[PDB]
Parts: sequence; C-alpha cells; structure tokens
Amino acid sequence: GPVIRVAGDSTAVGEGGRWMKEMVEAWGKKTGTRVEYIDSPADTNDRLALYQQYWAARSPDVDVYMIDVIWPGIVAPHALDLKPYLTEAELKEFFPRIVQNNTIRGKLTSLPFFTDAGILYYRKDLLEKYGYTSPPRTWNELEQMAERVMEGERRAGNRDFWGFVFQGKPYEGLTCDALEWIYSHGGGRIVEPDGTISVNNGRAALALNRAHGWVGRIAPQGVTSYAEEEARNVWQQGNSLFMRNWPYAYALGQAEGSPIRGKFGVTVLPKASADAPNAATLGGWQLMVSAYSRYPKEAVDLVKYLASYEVQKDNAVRLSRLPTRPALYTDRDVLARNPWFRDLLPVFQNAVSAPSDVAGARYNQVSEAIWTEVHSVLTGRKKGEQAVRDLEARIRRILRHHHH
Ligand SMILES: OC[C@H]1O[C@@](CO)(O[C@H]2O[C@H](CO)[C@@H](O)[C@H](O)[C@H]2O)[C@@H](O)[C@@H]1O
Repeated sequence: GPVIRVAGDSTAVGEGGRWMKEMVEAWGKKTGTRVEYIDSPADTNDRLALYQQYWAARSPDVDVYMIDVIWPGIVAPHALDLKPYLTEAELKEFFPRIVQNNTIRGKLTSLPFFTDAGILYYRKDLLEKYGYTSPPRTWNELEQMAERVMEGERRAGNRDFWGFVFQGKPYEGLTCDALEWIYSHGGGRIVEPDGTISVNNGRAALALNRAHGWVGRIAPQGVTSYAEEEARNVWQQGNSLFMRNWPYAYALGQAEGSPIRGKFGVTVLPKASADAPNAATLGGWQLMVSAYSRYPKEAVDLVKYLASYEVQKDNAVRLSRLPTRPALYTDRDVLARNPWFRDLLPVFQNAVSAPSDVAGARYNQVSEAIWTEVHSVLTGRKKGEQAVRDLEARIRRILRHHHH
C-alpha cells in the first residue's frame, strides 16, 4: 500500500522527534498503513529551508509536515486545504485564535497541534537558600537575584554556575526572546498588527541594552550561541538560577535522573515595571498535508489522528507541551501531571505573537533582520539605540510594497 511519510519535529530537541516518530508508527499500526519518519534539524528556520527544497520541487516524498505558527502565510501554496475535511464542530474543538492563524485566504493550511509560550523557569531550592520567597517580577529583580545567587554558588565551588540562560543564537529563537524583551519594556511588537514598524523607540532600545548587560555577567559569554537545547542543558545540569524557555523543558527537567527534578517552578517572564505588559511570545506547531502528497486522504487521516484528543493528551502528560484543545485544560490527568498549565493559562491566553500575520510571506526575511540586529547588540557590536534604528530601516525595505 501507500507509504505515508512525515517530516515534523526534530530528534535534536528534547523528546519531540522520538515522540513524533512513535505517534506516527502508532497510527500506521492502528490503520495498517506503512509510514516513514524523516528527521529535521533543530532550529525552526533551518527546517523551513529544508522543507522549502521539497516544496520548490513539488516533491511527493513527504506527505505530512509539522509547521511553525509563524509559517502559514509563507507555506499556504504548499498546503492542502483541510477545510472540506473537517466539520464545523470538529474545528470548534481547537482554540479559534489558532485556527484563524492557520487560515490564509480561506485555506485551512493546517490543524493546531500544540501551542507554546515563553516562560520563566526558576530554581526554587536556590531562591529559598538565598532568602527569596517568590520569583522575580521585574527584570531588575531578576538581575539582583542572579547576582546574589551566582556570587554564593561560585564561592561554594560551582565554577559552572550562572544566573540566567536564554536563546541568544542568531536564529528564530532569538526573535522570540527579543520580542519578549521589547514588549515587556513597553516597547511594542516590533511591527504592529496594523503594519506600523514601531521598533525604533527608547523602550525597545533599553530592552536590548539590558539584555547585552547580561552577557558574560549573569549569563554565559557563550549565550550568544545558545538555542533552546544549549540553554536547557546548562539549566538541567543544575547550573542556572533562571532560564527562559518553552513548556517542553518542564517534563525533561522532572525526568528520573534529572539533577533538578523537583527543584524548580515556572512563572511569567519578568517585566520592566508593574505597568508594562506581561510578555510571553506565542509559539506552537501545526500539522499540514502537503499539496504535493499523492495520498491526501490517508495523510489527512494521519493529521486528524495526531491532532486528536488522546494524542494531544499524551503530548501534554509525557512532554509537557500545551494542547490546542480547550477541553484538555480541564482533564484531571493533564492537570494533575502539570498543575502549572492551570496556573499559567492566562499567560498563555495573553501571549504576544511575532509579526508573522502582518509580514505574511515575507516573515522569514523580517525575522532574520530582527535576530541579526538584536544579536549585534548582544555581541557588543552595536548599542540598542543604533540597532533599533537600523532594524527599522531594514524592516522598512523588506515590507515596502507589502500590504496585509
Ligand atoms: O520542534 C518543536 C519544538 O520547537 C520549539 C523550540 O525548540 O518551538 C518553539 O520555539 C521556536 C523558536 O526556536 C518557535 O518558532 C516556535 O513557535 C516555538 O513553538 C519547542 O518549543 C517545540 O516543542
């Protein structure tokens, strides 16, 4: 029979690739269909370029792709419209904001699979040891706590110990961290939903200068090369007070044999002041049937299975990744495993999207501009003031003649 081939997630990031292969194999066994899993690189922007080689070729060699929340406007021509395959009631079982993100000129490009939000991981054992009773609410507090805990852990012999790790590599992840920095200082959304390029302002500049001030001080010098997993591995070994990352890291830190099992919590990221908005970048992944698949019926069946209640449940319970179905947020087993899903639900509801809707098919290019200018601040090459001016000019060139 047909072989249904899937590219989605990466064995280089946590358990997501191993789990995705396992779910696809489970569907193949359940339906009696042959399946193959094709692995992907870690970083989302590398995966986009890989998948684009298949799409440019109209290649039938991959039937199902796991696509980023930032991709529908880019990838729509390469997606099979799923709208005729789902009833209205089936579609209403997902969060409507995500179904809307995935719908481009009326084409339902992809089913919501899991959502994502940037959060603050913190070592609660260490906060207690150093006399703090809550995690930091402001970035100034985060800095003060990091400096104090670092001084003590270094003095006690831990040469590897840092205050804060995050994603400072030049790739999409840095755009996500930087949107949080800027938005949490009252600096805006970089490009607003209405199209205004707003980034050249003093609050955004401050945000970026502040992040530079961490590098080599409370965060490792090498943080300018860290993606999700580089940060996570410093954290997970017990060597960081704080980490910014996504929900997937929680299950991994609780695993048997994790040095930090039972020693951490999560909360909203800090902000510049009490009247700034909370910032959590909205992420997440979707399930797309290739417009070039020779087997659309089977591929749609696999996509509906992966997006189903029990597979999203398994993703929540085993991998601590956030469902796209509201009903799972009231499931007793989901909540007992991950009580913080309830505690942070409003952080997840208020998450701020990167500017993929307004940049549309040009989002790749806009984000590359953001991460490169932000990286130039983190490296010390430019100050935030210069970087936000140069970034404004670059985004202006990229989006000239683009209407939304
Ligand atoms: O493969 C899925 C896996 O990717 C992550 C990052 O490791 O996705 C998040 O981070 C990306 C940026 O690096 C975002 O573009 C994406 O939207 C966001 O979901 C993990 O969180 C996720 O489990």
